Amino acid sequence: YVNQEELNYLNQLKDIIDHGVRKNGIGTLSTFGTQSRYCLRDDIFPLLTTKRVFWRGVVEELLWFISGSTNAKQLSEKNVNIWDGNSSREFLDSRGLYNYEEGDLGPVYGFQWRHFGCPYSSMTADYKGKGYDQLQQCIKMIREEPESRRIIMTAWNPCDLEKVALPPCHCFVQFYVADGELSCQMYQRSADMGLGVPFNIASYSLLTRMIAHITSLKPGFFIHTIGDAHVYLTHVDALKVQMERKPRPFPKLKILRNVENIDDFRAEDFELINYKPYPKISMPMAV
Amino acid sequence: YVNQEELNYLNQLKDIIDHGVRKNDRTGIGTLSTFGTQSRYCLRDDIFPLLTTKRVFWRGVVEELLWFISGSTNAKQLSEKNVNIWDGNSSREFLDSRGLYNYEEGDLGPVYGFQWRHFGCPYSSMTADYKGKGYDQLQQCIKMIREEPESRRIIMTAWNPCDLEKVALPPCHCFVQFYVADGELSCQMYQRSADMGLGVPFNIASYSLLTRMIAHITSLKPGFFIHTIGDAHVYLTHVDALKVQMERKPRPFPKLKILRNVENIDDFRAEDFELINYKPYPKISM
Ligand SMILES: *[C@H]1C/C(=N\O)NC(=O)N1[C@H]1C[C@H](O)[C@@H](COP(=O)(O)O)O1
Ligand SMILES: *[C@H]1C/C(=N\O)NC(=O)N1[C@H]1C[C@H](O)[C@@H](COP(=O)(O)O)O1
Repeated sequence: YVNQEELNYLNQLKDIIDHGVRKNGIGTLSTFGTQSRYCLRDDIFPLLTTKRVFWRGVVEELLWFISGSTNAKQLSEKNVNIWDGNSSREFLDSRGLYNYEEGDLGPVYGFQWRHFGCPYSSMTADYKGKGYDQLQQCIKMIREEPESRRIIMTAWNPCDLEKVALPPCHCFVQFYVADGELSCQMYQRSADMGLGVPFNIASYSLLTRMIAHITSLKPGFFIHTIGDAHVYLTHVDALKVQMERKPRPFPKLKILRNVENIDDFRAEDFELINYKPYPKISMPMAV
Repeated sequence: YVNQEELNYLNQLKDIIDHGVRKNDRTGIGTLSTFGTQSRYCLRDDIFPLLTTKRVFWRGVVEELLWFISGSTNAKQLSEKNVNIWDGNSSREFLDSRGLYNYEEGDLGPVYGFQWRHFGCPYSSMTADYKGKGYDQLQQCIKMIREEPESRRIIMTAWNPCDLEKVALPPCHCFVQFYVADGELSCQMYQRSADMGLGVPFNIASYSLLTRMIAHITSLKPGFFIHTIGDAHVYLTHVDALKVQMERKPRPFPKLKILRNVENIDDFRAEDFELINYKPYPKISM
């Protein structure tokens, strides 16, 4: 067996490492404009196998996004620390966000998805009923106008850029319905191919499965489009090791309950079948 | 001589026509469709991707883009330059069908130009004074290209869900990112909905021209235009005409020369652009 989708990812890593352009004083190798397709049919789920992906973090982060939260403490208290570095006192101060409490990411993903256009005050404020709920509107359009070419969720509001700890990387999403199947395309302005991309593929494939479930559709495809696709120079050796590994079949993902609505999912609803990755890679310095 | 980038476009037409999904659509005409495509067009050596297997309305590309840049949403300003491409979506009849009863004819609502130059400003009408209002994304992108060319955040969006009830037609070409490496400016545009027959050739030219303009004013060389599409479709009414086009071996693209030094994006004029050796096959109307 050969996992063509994962091999394609490894081939894109190889193209960046061997032929990418240096961009900086910390350095990357970079290319601009890539696209990959991941088949979600038969419940196959594109969780990469050549290096273990932090699946628990994928699930918890996505449920947190869906809830509309921008409070990284809520995620950290669930033992997922991936947003703690971008919401520390030191990082916030470095962005000039001196009045934000630690944990306040500003109006990032969850807020844009559920409350677009609402003025942001802080992560603890009530936003219920405020702003444009793009996530619910997309679900509505999938069900009411599946032919639509306008089923869009944006995370990009230039008016909010001064208020965010980090501008959203995964910033534009479109859904599509054909032949009883739901597909999703996500546009990512900036992608760390080594650490971010595998996690991000899983996040949006999971979102697609969740929405397909509550819209009574079968899963189609996840299409990942990238602007600046890059690898950090310090990671090149670890990625060279990873590229020598043989991808295994992807796992399957099952949803174990008839879930009521997009806000009703729980971590325990998701079963990953036969996920057998290689271990995470750590390369000691030698020079 | 053969043109590989145009051959790729023709191959995409063939795949949609032979294998696309039949969709009903907003217009009621019906389409063959695929979801998720990407193509790259090289802008090096002044080569300019104006398709050759049919004539593209170049004068309309230029005038429409200068109009976008100005921030205008008044289709009468284009129509008065004998560019009628937005007249159908801004007639009294169409505006009334969208519930836009108080718009004067010509008012497209807060579409491309308004979003590029005035994002977030409440829209009233096409004739209101928006000078200095909203977020000038176009000028901010140019500033970032000049001052922080390595940035991974050089973005212009045309999508504001809060404005969707005010527009005649929601923007099709709706997200743009710029990128600088090795002294070359590239641009990727995301198009949620692409009429492969009529729209796409025009849209490729529009964003390639914008990339050339911005490279020129920032003293960069042009790199690539990357076109990413959501719903790429062919209207059933277009299939026969597109079958004529797919039988043609594309010719090499023209070159585009910019004829004077221009320092600000708002300073370009139509006569600054010279299209060299554009040699299209006989026109195909749809
Ligand atoms: C941004 C965040 C993400 N998911 O939330 N995925 C990513 O891969 N990233 C990476 C891209 C880049 O290396 C860095 C963001 O820095 P810039 O804002 O300068 O692009 O994080
Ligand atoms: C929208 C406008 C454009 N340039 O201005 N390019 C395009 O190709 N279009 C096409 C896409 C589609 O056929 C139609 C818009 O209808 P929807 O809003 O229903 O997608 O125009």
